[PDB]
Amino acid sequence: PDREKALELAMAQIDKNFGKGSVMRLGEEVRQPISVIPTGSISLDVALGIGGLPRGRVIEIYGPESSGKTTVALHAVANAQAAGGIAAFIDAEHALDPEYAKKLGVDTDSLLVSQPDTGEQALEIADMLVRSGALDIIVIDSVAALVPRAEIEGEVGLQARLMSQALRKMTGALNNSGTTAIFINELTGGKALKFYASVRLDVRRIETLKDGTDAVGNRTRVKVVKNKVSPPFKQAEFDILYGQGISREGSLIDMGVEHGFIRKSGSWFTYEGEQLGQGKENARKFLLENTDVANEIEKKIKEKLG
Repeated sequence: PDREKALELAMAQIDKNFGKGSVMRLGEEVRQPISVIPTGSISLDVALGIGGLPRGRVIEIYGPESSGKTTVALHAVANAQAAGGIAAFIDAEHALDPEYAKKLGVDTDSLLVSQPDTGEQALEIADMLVRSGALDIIVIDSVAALVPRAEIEGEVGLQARLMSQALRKMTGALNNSGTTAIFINELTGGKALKFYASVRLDVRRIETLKDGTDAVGNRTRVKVVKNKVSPPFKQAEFDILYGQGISREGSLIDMGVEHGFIRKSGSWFTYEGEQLGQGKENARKFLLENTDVANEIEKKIKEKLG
């Protein structure tokens, strides 16, 4: 009754009995099904193992304030739209800035936005919008802001329920609607979202890009703490330039040197015989111009991996 043999027979029993990956091997490189919305971060993408946020799944992006949580979520919308998909933003914070959005790739004009008047109404007009099966991705800003109906008109019935119910019903809908749903949490009802999510992302702001100038934006670190599609606990870091978004080119360098495709002789980045610049900000400014080059590097990492 060989263990390695026994183990597999058993294990496989649980996927059948409970799900795709109710039991994984942190090592497993398993990759199939896919159907993913790129997050716009080559680094975060591999981190998720399937190269993107699984479609038809409930996803939670949490973190503190000024973490870049909405930027990631917005980047998602951008790509989902860029491939002829319809997106819906259920606003309850009223913080959205379409200028930043549009400068990320979002087609704001053709973006469905809604500002519910209550936690219930939010989760209603959101489950309803999902059932139409017309949507690809929908993002709800601030689990927090989804305050119950009472607790609004003075009149207990914590949101815990509001979330649980709305999730119970809505998880199946998009489950077979192929519409991925992003929930943005900020550090209640999250006690359920945690269990309903198939992927939970922890975003924190690590360091700050500077350069003797006012310094633009910061270095973000995302730790995928819950993943039911690939093995969990992987992490990624990427740069968010103030008023510009997630630096693609930058991610290609960090990734490039990491996979040997690029080198750093005296802080002097170079791609196989042809040097790019001294320092990072200079190395990204280079890739920001000539795209074919960068294209190759991207076209080179997308091979070393899925």
